[PDB]
Amino acid sequence: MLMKVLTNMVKLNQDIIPNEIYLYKIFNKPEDGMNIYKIAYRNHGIVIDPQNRIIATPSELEYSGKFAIEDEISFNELPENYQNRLVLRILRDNGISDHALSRTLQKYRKPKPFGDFEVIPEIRSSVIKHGGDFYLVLHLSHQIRSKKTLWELVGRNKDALRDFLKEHRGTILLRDIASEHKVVYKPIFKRYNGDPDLIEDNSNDVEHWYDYHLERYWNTPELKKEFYKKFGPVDLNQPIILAKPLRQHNRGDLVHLLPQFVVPVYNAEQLNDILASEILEYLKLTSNQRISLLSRLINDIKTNTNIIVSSLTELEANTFDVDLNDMLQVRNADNVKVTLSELEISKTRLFTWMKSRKYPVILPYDIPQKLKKIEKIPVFIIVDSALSRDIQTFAKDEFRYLISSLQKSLSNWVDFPILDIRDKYIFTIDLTSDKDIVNLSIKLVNLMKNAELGLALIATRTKLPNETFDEVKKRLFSVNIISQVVNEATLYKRDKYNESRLNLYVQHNLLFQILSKLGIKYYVLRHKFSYDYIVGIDVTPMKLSHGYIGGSAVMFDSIRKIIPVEIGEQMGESIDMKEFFKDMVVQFGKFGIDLEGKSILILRDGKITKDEEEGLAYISKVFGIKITTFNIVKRHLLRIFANRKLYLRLANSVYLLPHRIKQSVGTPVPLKLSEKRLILDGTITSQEITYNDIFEILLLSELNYGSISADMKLPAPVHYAHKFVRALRKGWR
Amino acid sequence: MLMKVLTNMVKLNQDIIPNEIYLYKIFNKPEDGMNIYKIAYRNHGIVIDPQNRIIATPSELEYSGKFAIEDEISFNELPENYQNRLVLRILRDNGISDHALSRTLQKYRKPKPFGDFEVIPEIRSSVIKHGGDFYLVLHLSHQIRSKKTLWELVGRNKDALRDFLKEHRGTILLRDIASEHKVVYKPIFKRYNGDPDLIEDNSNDVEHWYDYHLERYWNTPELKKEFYKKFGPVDLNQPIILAKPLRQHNRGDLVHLLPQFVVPVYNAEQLNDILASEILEYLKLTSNQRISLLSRLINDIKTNTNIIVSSLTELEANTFDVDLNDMLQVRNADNVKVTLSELEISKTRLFTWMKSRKYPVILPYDIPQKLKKIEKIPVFIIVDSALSRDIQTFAKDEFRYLISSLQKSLSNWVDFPILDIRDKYIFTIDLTSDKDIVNLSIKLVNLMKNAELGLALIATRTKLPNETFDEVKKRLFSVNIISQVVNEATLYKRDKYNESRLNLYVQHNLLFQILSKLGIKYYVLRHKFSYDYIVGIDVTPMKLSHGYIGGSAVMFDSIRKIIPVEIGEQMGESIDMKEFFKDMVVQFGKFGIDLEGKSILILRDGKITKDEEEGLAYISKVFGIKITTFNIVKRHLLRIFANRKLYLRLANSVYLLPHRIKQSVGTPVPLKLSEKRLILDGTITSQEITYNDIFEILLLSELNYGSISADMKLPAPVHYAHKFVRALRKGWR
DNA sequence: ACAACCTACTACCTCC
DNA sequence: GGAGGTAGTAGGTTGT
DNA sequence: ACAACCTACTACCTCC
DNA sequence: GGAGGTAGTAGGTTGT
Ligand SMILES: [Mg+2]
Ligand SMILES: [Mg+2]
Ligand SMILES: [Mg+2]
Ligand SMILES: [Mg+2]
Ligand SMILES: [Mg+2]
Ligand SMILES: [Mg+2]
Ligand SMILES: [Zn+2]
Repeated sequence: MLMKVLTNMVKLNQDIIPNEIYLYKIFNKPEDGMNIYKIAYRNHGIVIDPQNRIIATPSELEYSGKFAIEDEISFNELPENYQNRLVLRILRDNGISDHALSRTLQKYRKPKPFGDFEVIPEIRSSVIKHGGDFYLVLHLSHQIRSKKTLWELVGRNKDALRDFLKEHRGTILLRDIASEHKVVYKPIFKRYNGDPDLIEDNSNDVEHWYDYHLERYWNTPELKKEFYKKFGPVDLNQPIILAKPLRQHNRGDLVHLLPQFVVPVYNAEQLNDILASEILEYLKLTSNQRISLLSRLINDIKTNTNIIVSSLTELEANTFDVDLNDMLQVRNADNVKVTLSELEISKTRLFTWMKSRKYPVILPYDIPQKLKKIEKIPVFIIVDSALSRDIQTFAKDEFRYLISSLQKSLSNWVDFPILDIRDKYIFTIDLTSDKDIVNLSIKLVNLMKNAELGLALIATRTKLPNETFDEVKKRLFSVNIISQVVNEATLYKRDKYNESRLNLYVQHNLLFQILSKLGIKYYVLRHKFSYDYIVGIDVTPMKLSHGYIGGSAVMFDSIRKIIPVEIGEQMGESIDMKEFFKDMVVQFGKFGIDLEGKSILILRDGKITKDEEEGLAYISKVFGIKITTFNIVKRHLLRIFANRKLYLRLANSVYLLPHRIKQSVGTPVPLKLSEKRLILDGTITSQEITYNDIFEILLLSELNYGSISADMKLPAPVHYAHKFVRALRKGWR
Repeated sequence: MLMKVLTNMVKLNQDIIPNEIYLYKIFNKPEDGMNIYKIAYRNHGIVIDPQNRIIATPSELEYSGKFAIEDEISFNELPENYQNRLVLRILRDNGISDHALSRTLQKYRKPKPFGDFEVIPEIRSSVIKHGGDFYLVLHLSHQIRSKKTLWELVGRNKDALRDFLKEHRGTILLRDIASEHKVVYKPIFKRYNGDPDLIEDNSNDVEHWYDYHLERYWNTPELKKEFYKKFGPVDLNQPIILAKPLRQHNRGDLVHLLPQFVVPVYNAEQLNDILASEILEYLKLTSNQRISLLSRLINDIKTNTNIIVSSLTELEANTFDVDLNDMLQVRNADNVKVTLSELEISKTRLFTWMKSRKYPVILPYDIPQKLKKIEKIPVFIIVDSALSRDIQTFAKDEFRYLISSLQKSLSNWVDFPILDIRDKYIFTIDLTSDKDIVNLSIKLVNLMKNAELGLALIATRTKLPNETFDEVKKRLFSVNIISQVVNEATLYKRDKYNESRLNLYVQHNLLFQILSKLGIKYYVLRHKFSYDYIVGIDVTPMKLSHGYIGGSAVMFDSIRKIIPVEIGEQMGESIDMKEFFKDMVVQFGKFGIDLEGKSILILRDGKITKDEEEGLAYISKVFGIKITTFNIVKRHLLRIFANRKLYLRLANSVYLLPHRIKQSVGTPVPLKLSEKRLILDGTITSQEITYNDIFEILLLSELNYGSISADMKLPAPVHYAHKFVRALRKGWR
């Protein structure tokens, strides 16, 4: 349980660190311009307090406005984050910047052309303090940009431009490269015709726009010839696209763009299958390739300067190698609580007994008492009419096979209701058409009068307008219908024993999803954690609004129960823990549980804000509950070059690897755990992450209810809070 | 049915009208600055098409950028609105502007000081085309501004400033008058302490801010002495208020303000009772005072120039004088459908029989079959603990008297359930405290286990933090509780026969509200309108978000039914009629009504947008329904100097007066009806407002369900859509 | 060159 | 939209 | 001086 | 917060 691992950190020279810094206060108003952060960057400093406009600089200020000397403190008196940012700024001042590192890296990884796009390497940097030393963290990435403008790409043809804009509807963005500041625009399509909104023959406006761009932004001899080389001569036979800015405040302003001054943003959708596979294999590097590239780059840096005094840093990691099957509980042979380990099986082989008698029978553990009194559950099959008359029959017979096999296997051993499928429940409609959806909704309302729950298996085409999908799901949810969607590409996936059945992998996943959505828990956990309630919290935007619904809290009370609650409605990303916790108390008050004197573990997907801190402190002071908070981060610049479950104690954080990558390309991304806090009687104190906390987090990372081959990274409460806020954002119930 | 009335319009000279205009196209991008409308105003023109940047100017352009000549059309070829705006701009160019008219008006109405505020007259202008002539519409108003800064107002005392900021919490705004552009700021209070957030002793920052404002905005000798005269010498013993801008985008930026460079915005709340009454009597002018002021102003204008060629214009108005009691239906003497006219009564005397036997007994008309099978309806009384031990007893005994009288009067004649009041249902809690609300909610959840509906009568204090009110209402609504709130000021209102009972007016209103909220319709209408469905639509903001919930549609199907629907969630003010009408069809599909081949009358509170037009056209084309749309406007600059129900056909609009003012101060504001449209098979045509349409609108303006003495202006569907969008915005159910 | 993060969309590769 | 991983592209929020 | 409108808060005056 | 009127104060959206 101890292994040597390599990271992407290099130790820096200790003579870069400054001796003492100066604190300065800027007297200025934020409605005149020149943001404070830009000022602090100009004078080689950082921002300590943005409210009071206090900045820290290793030298005397050179500002023009009003400032005042505040303090002359030592470097070691600063917190760790400010020290890291100051060291990063100093490194940037000494030539160790992302741009220079990327330029050096281009000597070992030349730019590569994929179709009409070009891929160029890039390096991101960070600074980390560990063991009293400062390390530079280097992250490898790529940048893909288009090389041909839209007119050159379509081949100078108006029909080609129209077809290109029509095919990539919803995933197309244009960037105007003929102006000073580049803005990303989204084209405008007719709301009912589904056609791009162009201006066919207005050559006068084409010439006027061309001359306006020429004599306003490129008004200098070398700039003039650069413009004429980059864009060429004006083509008067081109249309004019009518678009709107991607900002979410200038959408009420429509702009006319020539399809010659703009380039397309990259979306994997604008590449064929071969090029998509090649580019995805090219971008997703492995551990050894990253190690080799970083070693060559570091050698080139060290042979050029004296700042870096080491190489890829080796650290100590503790390897988790417990047996999780001992903690997973299931029932077999008519209600006998057992474990997966004792049955020489795994979580992935819990449906194999439905056709082969060699393997043992594994029954579900807890069937809810509500899904036992129902006599019949209507089953509906909805097949899209845009299929090829063979995918339709395949979809129907596969759905019938799945339902029949599930019923026959489940009814033999355990009690289970009748999932009745009838010829009056199969519908073939056009999904895009609006009248058919209304007729289907009315028919489903009429057919489910004497019923409580219903299940619908839907078969759709390869791509949908992405709003018809949500509308269909919402219309089904409004009448108590659990919908399972299978598209055409999945239906085209073939087995290898008989081509008349779906892939066994997809079949098992489909049974698992049906059972989970119905409410049946196939397996549970065994372990006791020290808390009575675990609350996972997440935030998401609001789908066409500058607000944030951003409210979801999964209380995993019981490890079993999964009940969610909605927080409310916010303006930014800051949960209101006061109202949230008042509703928190009220709900188990109505259930009959006193939420006083208990312990609550809060897992937030992101970072806890100051307002949430104050709300939690007030709630603990008033209602008398002990609160424990954790910060979980999924995206950072640190990579651990290993493929195994482990955890690394670095600085004041714990980098966990709760999963193993199954693919042969890609470096696993660790999960950062930081800022453990304890709130008691209105007092907030910091704590240290114990091994028990890491064990509890790793155990919560198991227990997925969506797939049998899942290896998810986040804990269960956070993942399910994310899914619940997904559901609330898109309006599903 | 024909009366001469006076308006606030004066005929202009016909030689002001221009001969021909020029259309110009501006080639510019809207991310560089200098808005198009400002340009068009500079060159004495108007904006025709803002998307294509087309402007109309009575002279040749003098622009500096790129423009192009588009057309040279005649004046008479323009639509009416563009002609009105062009005439308004020309009048402004010829000296007839709001500023000059207000300055002239100040000679007859001198500024008046009310406490620390000053009231100054003001005149607003508009242009209207009628009968081929152009009229100037003049509206009289007032403007109230503070004369003393905050420091001078509080008397240069920190305790006084703290108390002033604490007392006017939530309704206080400061405007910074020491800068170039004036911004309105809102102070910041502690979230739990309820105290203003100041900075007590930081005289260094006070001096620095003073010098920063002095040497940046007032940097010129006469400007320097003006600054020193307006603000005086710097007081180093003053605190610093920490506030945020009222913009709804810069709230994430905190600004420090000296309480010497800011003035308070006017809110009637910063005046005592005597001054409030005096200022409200002073602002609310009557018809004769307005006529005299306008006549003197018009005489002064005519004696100075030759543009105005007339005086206050007399027009023709048709006076409605029908008997509405013939159309109101009610039941009396054990289910006998009668009318109010035949019983020599009015809508206001339908509760007098509960204590005096001289007047006839008037029973309700339709009691829902759902409010008949209930055995008992629990009644709760909630009394605030911040009262004076006498208002509490008055509240309890008044509520008991109301419930007892209602039950005793209703049970004698018609069937009605038991509104059981018990000593276990009276609670005295502190409303502001948070623990008490949770305890009360838990107790109410426990007490209403074996129940369906409940009614709660709440007695509160004079003022509440305005969020505790909404929280209490939401918590009661979540558990099926209809709440009726009576504050302390209403409870202090005395009768004139016995001081131990509430005012008869308020009592009758309270029983009416209880009966309406329970769901009982005391009276209905008799008349048949030509439509099968009337849909009222409204929009409101979203309560701390830059989104617009803005979704409410009352389908008044039946005149009786009142069922609402929620439209959805928008970004601006533009209803999505496609999704709205799909849900529209689905709902009566589930009820069993085919919404095809019918006629629908849409009343929108505001103006129908282009997107709603296209959506309605598409829906009519697809589902085959005839749509009739109306535009209703409540705020304009036109006044009819009369007090009687009538309608005036002016230009292409109808100005209705569906109500009569009961007070002795104020001029009634007419309702503008315009832009009647008929959508059939995807074709949108304009129509002319018939007398039948005006009669139908006037009839819909009756039948209020909130008060017995109501004289509301808007039609019932629009008013109830407004109330429903109120309910959705604040989260009540 | 404001740094650390979080969204919303993509696309391929793997599992009993 | 079999669901989990990992790649990219644009947008927003929070520091105190 | 972009014009017409719509919000959200206020405050008094009237009714059988 | 008896509800409808009429007064003011700041903010936003739509023109096509
Ligand atoms: Mg799913
Ligand atoms: Mg999050
Ligand atoms: Mg999330
Ligand atoms: Mg409105
Ligand atoms: Mg409204
Ligand atoms: Mg009310
Ligand atoms: Zn916004």
